Amino acid sequence: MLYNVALIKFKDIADKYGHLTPIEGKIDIPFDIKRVYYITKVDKDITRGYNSHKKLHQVLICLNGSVKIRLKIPDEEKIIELNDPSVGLYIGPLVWREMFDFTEGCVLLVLASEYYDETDYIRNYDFYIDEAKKRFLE
Amino acid sequence: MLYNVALIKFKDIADKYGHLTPIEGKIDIPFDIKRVYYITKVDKDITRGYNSHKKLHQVLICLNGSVKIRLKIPDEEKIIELNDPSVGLYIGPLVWREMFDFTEGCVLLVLASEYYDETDYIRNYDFYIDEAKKRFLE
Ligand SMILES: Cc1cn([C@H]2C[C@H](O)[C@@H](COP(=O)(O)OP(=O)(O)O[C@H]3O[C@H](C)C(=O)[C@H](O)[C@H]3O)O2)c(=O)[nH]c1=O
Ligand SMILES: Cc1cn([C@H]2C[C@H](O)[C@@H](COP(=O)(O)OP(=O)(O)O[C@H]3O[C@H](C)C(=O)[C@H](O)[C@H]3O)O2)c(=O)[nH]c1=O
Ligand SMILES: C[C@H](O)COCC(COC[C@H](C)O)(COC[C@H](C)O)COC[C@@H](C)O
Repeated sequence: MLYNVALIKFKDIADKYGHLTPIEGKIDIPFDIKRVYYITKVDKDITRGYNSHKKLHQVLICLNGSVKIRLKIPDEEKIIELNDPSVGLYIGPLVWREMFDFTEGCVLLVLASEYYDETDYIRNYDFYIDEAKKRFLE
Repeated sequence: MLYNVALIKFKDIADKYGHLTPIEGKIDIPFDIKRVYYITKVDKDITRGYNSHKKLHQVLICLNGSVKIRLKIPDEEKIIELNDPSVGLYIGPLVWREMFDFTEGCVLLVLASEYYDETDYIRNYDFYIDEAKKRFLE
């Protein structure tokens, strides 16, 4: 079963004026926000990701529409659909992830614990498996 | 001229897989991201904002759809439409703002330089005008 992943619940401050959700570094999520990014205008048949990370922590949030996140570690896979702006998906080190079924108008926001650093990525699936079997298997 | 406001241009990494914009604290924007929040599901006839701040810096970004920002300082008003995820509207201290014409499903993301602090807000437009006059007029 799926280590290094959680669903985080944010305040959804909602009235006749609309919805607002705040996320304060170290309060609403466990790390300081050094970097954000967001993904938009993804075509319906596209899959993104295909990677893990050595040390990075992130929280993914779908702020409009819906998107599916495939989460993999050795011998376990989960799909999580993100479709509620008040819910974040925390993904820590050594989880492999893929994102797909981006709806029209979909907005995927990620909060990240470190500046962009390509050396922290694991893009090679066989190296990922070797590393992750060390961590997760006994 | 509209003091204390800028449009910042962010990287837009676009190809057949879609668009991604990264924003790194202190690099792509001048301050550290202590807090984000986002506004969604606002009805077409609503106006939000009606405030300013004493010391907060923020960057506003429309990640889907469109929204208009009314910016006011004494003796000046401008309206800016945000409809590009790759462009941030930096608003500094002692600028009054209102947001209206949220399209559906508009997403408005805000990056903020400080944790949420109600004592920093100026929500009374008379008090605003009073402090602002002292700043902006001769
Ligand atoms: C995140 C990021 C990416 N990039 C560049 C690197 C590539 O040239 C391009 C696309 O990167 P990538 O193929 O890694 O994008 P996704 O496949 O959507 O993966 C992203 O979203 C999933 C959820 C992840 O966990 C990754 O860490 C994150 O990169 O953007 C940057 O220049 N700065 C950045 O901060
Ligand atoms: C921003 C924020 C708000 N809230 C609470 C406080 C209020 O009870 C409620 C809505 O606040 P407000 O009426 O100020 O929301 P907007 O009129 O959309 O204004 C917001 O967006 C414009 C652009 C601004 O510049 C404000 O700083 C920002 O608050 O959410 C929190 O609890 N934490 C937060 O970080
Ligand atoms: C429902 C109405 O259409 C909105 O009225 C907005 C307001 C502020 O405009 C002042 C500035 C010149 O723009 C008009 O009030 C007159 C003043 C305050 O005495 C006050 O609203 C404050 C709420 C949003 O907290």
